[PDB]
Amino acid sequence: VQLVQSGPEVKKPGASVKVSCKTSGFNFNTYAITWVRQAPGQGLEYMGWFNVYDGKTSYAWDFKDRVIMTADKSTTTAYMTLRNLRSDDTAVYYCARDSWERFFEHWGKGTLVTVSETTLTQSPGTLSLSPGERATLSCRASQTVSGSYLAWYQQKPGQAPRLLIYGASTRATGIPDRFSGSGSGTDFTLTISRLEPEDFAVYYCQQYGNSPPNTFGQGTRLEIKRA
Repeated sequence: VQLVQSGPEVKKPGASVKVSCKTSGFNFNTYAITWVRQAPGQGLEYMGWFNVYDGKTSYAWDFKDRVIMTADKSTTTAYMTLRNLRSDDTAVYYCARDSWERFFEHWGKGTLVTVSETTLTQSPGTLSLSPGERATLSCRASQTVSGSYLAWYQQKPGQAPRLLIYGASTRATGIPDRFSGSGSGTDFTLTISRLEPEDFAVYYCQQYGNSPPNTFGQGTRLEIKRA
C-alpha cells in the first residue's frame, strides 16, 4: 500500500526538475496524487493534485504556469516538473496519496532538490512538556472550515508526515486513543494525553476541503522539558 519516489536532484537555476512517483497497493486509477514540498526549516506547501481524468491537473494560485503535473495509468507512475528554479525552491519534494476531500494517509520518503483567497491556518508555537503530561495544540483558521476537511499530521526529523487525525476527530490507522481530535469552524484542537517519549515531534494541521491553495499550518514543536 506504500509508494516509491525517484532519485534526488542537484539542478541549476532557471532549469527544471523532474521527480517521479511509482506506487503499489490498490487501484492507482481511482486514487488522487499530491505533491507537497518542504523548504529548509519551513512548513509544508501543497502544489498540485492528480487523478486519471488527466485534465484534473489543478494547482495552487502560487506555482501556476511553472508546475507541470503528469501521471501514467499503466506504469502507475506520477510526476512533478518545476520550471525556472531559484534559491527559495530548495526543498524536499514529497509525493502523497490523496488531496482535495481526502486526507494524505500515505506519503513517500521525499526526494531532495537543491538550487545553486487562501485559507490561512495558524498553530500555537514551541511547547516544552514531560512524558505523562497532556498537550493541547491549537489551530485558528482565517475562515470557517467544514469539519470533514480538517486533518492532523505528526513529523519526526528525517522522515515524512504521518496522518494522525482526519475529518477533525477520526483517528487514522494505527493511531492511539491518547491522540484526540478537534471540532468547530475556526477553533481546532489536538489533545495528546498520557504523553509518551515517541510523541515528541512537530505537529501540523491541514485544511483539505475547498480553496485552491489546500493549506497547512506553520507547525508546533512538541519538545521534552529542560536544556
